[PDB]
Amino acid sequence: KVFGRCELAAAMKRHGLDNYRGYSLGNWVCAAKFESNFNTQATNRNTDGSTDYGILQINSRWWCNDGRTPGSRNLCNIPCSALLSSDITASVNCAKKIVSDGNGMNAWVAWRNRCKGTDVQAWIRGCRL
Ligand SMILES: [Cl-]
Ligand SMILES: [Cl-]
Ligand SMILES: [Cl-]
Ligand SMILES: [Cl-]
Ligand SMILES: [Cl-]
Ligand SMILES: [Cl-]
Ligand SMILES: [Cl-]
Ligand code: NA
Repeated sequence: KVFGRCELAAAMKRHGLDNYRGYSLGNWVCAAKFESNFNTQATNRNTDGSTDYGILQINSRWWCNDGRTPGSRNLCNIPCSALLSSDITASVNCAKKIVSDGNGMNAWVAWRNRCKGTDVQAWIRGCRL
């Protein structure tokens, strides 16, 4: 599923991401924009052989099981395929664990490089929330 901007903001809010670990909704929408362009089915292979999955490009090295990432963990206790669903529940629940891991949203390199410190509220501007 490719979400609209405000559609994703509302879904993220419904699932409790707004201000989770102190990160406003716009931070989450911005991260999703640059990780996946709001496409739940986005995947990307990393140089190390791990794969990133879904709207927030969650990596198989630590967070999900895809059966083809040697020496990896599955800390969200889910198949990586669950991160590609039109229902963002699995992605949100796993993102909550990731953002709680110690480095906040810096876990998402694209957030650090493209969202951090910017006017992230623009991502939810106009949205009925
Ligand atoms: Cl957009
Ligand atoms: Cl915001
Ligand atoms: Cl594996
Ligand atoms: Cl594990
Ligand atoms: Cl699995
Ligand atoms: Cl959803
Ligand atoms: Cl933080
Ligand atoms: Na894994």
